Amino acid sequence: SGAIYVGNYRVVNRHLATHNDWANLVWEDSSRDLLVSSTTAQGCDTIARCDCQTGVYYCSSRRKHYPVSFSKPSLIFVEASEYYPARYQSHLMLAVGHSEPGDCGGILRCQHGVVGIVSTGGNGLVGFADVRDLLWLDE
Ligand SMILES: NC(=O)[C@H]1CCCN(C(=O)C2(c3ccnn3C(F)(F)F)CC2)C1
Ligand SMILES: [Zn+2]
Repeated sequence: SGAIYVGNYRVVNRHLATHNDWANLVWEDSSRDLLVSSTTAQGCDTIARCDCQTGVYYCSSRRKHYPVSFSKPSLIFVEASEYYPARYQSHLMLAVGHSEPGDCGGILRCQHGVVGIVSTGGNGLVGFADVRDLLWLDE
């Protein structure tokens, strides 16, 4: 689990969104595994606006932050699970790292701020849903 809290927005994995998230919906995109809801309180996270390919992510199944090299946001096949029909997830970045059910929502960050959240795992791979192109999160 986990979310990004920027301004009056809460960014979560679409597959983990709560009823309150759907009842206060700002934007959602199944192809990206992202959903954004509105918040009453202002958040403290800042979004990175860059093309970094190195950063650090939080892995809840290890209680650890790991430094990683990750690919550029791309259209990558994701295998079927309880949340999606095996398919093509867009704006996804891959790295070598631990990710097991329970880890989605962990933040990936670089020197500029938050880059994205854990969205995939397995195989010593971790996939991140990018948020750097969502410029409206800053206003
Ligand atoms: N974004 C996706 O399509 C996810 C949806 C869940 C399935 N996805 C996964 O990679 C797996 C999974 C199942 C439960 N949790 N996780 C994860 F992400 F933490 F690793 C490994 C099988 C793709
Ligand atoms: Zn950066």
